[PDB]
Amino acid sequence: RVGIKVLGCPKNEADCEVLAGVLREGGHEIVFDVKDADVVVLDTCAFIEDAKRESIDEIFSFVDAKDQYGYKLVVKGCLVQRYYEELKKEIPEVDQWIGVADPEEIANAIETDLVPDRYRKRIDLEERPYAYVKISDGCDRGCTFCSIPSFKGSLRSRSIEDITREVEDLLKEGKKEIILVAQDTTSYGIDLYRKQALPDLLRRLNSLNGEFWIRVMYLHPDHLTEEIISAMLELDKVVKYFDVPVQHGSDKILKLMGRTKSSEELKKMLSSIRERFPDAVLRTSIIVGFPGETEEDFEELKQFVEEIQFDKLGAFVYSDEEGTVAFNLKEKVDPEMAKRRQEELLLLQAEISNSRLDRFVGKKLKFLVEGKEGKFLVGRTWTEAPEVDGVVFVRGKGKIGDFLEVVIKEHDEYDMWGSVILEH
Repeated sequence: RVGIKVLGCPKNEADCEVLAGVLREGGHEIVFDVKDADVVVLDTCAFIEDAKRESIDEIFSFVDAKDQYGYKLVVKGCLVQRYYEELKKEIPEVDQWIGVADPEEIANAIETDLVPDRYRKRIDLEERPYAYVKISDGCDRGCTFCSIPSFKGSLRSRSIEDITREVEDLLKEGKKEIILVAQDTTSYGIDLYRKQALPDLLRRLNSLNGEFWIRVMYLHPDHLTEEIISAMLELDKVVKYFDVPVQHGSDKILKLMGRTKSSEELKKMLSSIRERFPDAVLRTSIIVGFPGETEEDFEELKQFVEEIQFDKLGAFVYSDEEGTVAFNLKEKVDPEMAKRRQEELLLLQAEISNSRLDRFVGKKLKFLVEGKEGKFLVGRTWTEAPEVDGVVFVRGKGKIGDFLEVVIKEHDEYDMWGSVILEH
């Protein structure tokens, strides 16, 4: 028997739902992670500057109380793939260590550490109406800060049918939200179909019967071909949610980060989606204090976000990890001066977010029920994303996994409140 503690990111929370399924043979049984397990599997995140901590404080949250339930503590995930030397040297009390691969825990997690460099079934370990689907791992994109280009392998994407089969069976077991995850959704197919087959995939999935949502994440702006945009906007089952991280907005800082498109072309592309659908939700990431970031560059960036108007925006302080090309970049910036900018940019976009959630007031937005707290209902609208954005409370009745048409009343704190129309 064994319980898994998912952590890190959708991709890591996917490789768990999949692994949990494989342990139906050599595992015989999966404990509901109710702490009464025989052995424990802790998934970890490595590069996110902070998640690395939530995963380190997590190991202790388990190690501290090992002699309380008696379980074979096993640290699995990214954090162990690039910190095997340091981790095992500090926390040897654990029993096993592992990072990548999948067909290993089947004939390995049954005893043996490892970190060198087909199809399967899965099972969700919780009561959520959504499910992440990894269509490809790795990434051959030029990102001076990212260290994945040689940490999680090269670009290896699954086949349309494969991803299709998975999505198919998920819907059948009762799933209303399909979220496509990866390092870079725009890179899918290049390795298999010698071309960007992302649209071909969407068109395919958008065919399956039954009402459901299809969300796409981790969209690299430089390779967001109009063919994809027109695709995510044409299909009537693809939530118009564009999660495209630009990392920054300075012609000088972008070329340095490795990006191709400039702040100009990036705008031309973004604003163009809003013209075709003014309610389009655009979420992006940012990295302040990047090596070479100057006064002007930040003021350029600030006005950049002030112009595009992002629904949801997140800023992160640069973290030159050894190996990267940015690590070898010249003249960094005091972490204290980057933190100063991350908080100033966070304060500015905070205002824009409100203004954007203000234009959703008094409008019918598809709603996905996720829980009932009395006469109140918890859940999200196609705009909000699973435990990353916000939530939506509505006065009504229904069950988890339903699709009601609620209408927002007011908001604030990045949360909307409304009620359902058309009832019985």
